[PDB]
Amino acid sequence: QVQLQESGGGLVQAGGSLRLSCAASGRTFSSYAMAWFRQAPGKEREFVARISGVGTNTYYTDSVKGRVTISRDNAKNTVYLQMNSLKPEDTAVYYCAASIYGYYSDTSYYTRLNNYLYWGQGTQVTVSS
Repeated sequence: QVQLQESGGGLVQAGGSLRLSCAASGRTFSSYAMAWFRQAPGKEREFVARISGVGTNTYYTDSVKGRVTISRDNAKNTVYLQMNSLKPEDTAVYYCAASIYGYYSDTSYYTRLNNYLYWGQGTQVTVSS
């Protein structure tokens, strides 16, 4: 058995900063994959990051490399992201969810709605000027 929690979620204007996090309780996170997705208005949904509970073969968006911080801990089973100088292209709803897994090259093998143990609680980002 595991529990999930979400924090830091909020809406901040252009040139400001935003910090996002997901946390899990229990020691079996090595069989629960976290996945991050983005919904931009007028477009289809896209993937952002693929988080593996064993600490191996993780994926993330390279377009923000060195502009954001990404922190992950397999002892605590927690995830923290930090973002600075927000822009109009960041205007979206972000989602995080956790599903039962063993190993992957893509979270699409474990993105079934029955295999997600916990999902929703998305963060909308409202940008101005």
